[PDB]
Amino acid sequence: HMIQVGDALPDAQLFEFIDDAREGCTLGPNACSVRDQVAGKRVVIFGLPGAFTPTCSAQHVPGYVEHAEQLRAAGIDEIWCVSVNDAFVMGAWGRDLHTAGKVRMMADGSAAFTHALGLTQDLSARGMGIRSLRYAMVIDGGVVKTLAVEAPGKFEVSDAASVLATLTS
Amino acid sequence: HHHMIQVGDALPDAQLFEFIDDAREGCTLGPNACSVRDQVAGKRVVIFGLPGAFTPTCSAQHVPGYVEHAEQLRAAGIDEIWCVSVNDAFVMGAWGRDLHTAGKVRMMADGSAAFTHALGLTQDLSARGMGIRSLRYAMVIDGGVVKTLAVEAPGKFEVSDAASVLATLTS
Repeated sequence: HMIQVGDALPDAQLFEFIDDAREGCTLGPNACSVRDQVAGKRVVIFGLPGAFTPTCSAQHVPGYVEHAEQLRAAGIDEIWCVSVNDAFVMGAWGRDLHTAGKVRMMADGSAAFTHALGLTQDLSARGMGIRSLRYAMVIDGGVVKTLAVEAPGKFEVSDAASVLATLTS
Repeated sequence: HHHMIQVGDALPDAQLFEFIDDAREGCTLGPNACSVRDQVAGKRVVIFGLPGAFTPTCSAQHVPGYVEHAEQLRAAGIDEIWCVSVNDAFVMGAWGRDLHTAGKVRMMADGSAAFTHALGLTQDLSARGMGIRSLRYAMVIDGGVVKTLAVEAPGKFEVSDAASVLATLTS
């Protein structure tokens, strides 16, 4: 059953690869709580099917890196890219796409979060197994405020431009 | 789900993908699907499986030992060396380029875990955010059959390294 507007965001454990010395952090993969991490923040989360894949890498992530300044000026606190990939892979992908300080690369490699959101899809035919649908959501007070989920294979609503255009008062 | 493969067993078929970046006949650019049994037919093949692309022991030790030993393994009559992992081909492609595997170790994506499941060689690495992945192992295949099998206890790396495999090739 799919997550909806008005719903509380389900908790799950995600991992983020940390490349630099930071406090309360170790080097490499650091576990975190989705609910703990969105408490008291306004957060855009965009999920996508996989690190290192063409549309994800060429278009979807770069649009958010390029829009980060405008999203933050408009009051977004953090921007997360969530994928069903582990943190080592998300970390390498983040270093390739120069995401540091703009988009948190959030690994859901066990698909726990994507499952709790009801947003998985079966990409076995492509050698990818179970992965996320492509989407963007805006979270405030730990509640889903907007939700844009793409039909399989499409990229019409979850890109950073559409999101910036649909932030609301 | 499946019982663990054993010495003497026929290798099960599965669909794997290898990322191919040069142009070559019969292939396209990027991920190419291929049949396990079709690709081992008439060859002598070392397959080592491991838990994940870009992870530390896999990256620093396990794959480089095979790149390093690839000339000796081929002199001993091995036709191909495959690295199998439960990762998709885009990730395996990028990893292989980072590790200079071209022409030495084929980076064989089992991103749906179909092959690893068919081998009975999966483990649950959820606690570290990796979900279902492969055990670490190495096997030598000849005539479509498992001739030797070395499966690691979880978190161990004492029998699937290239040195051990070279040492245990047989006449």
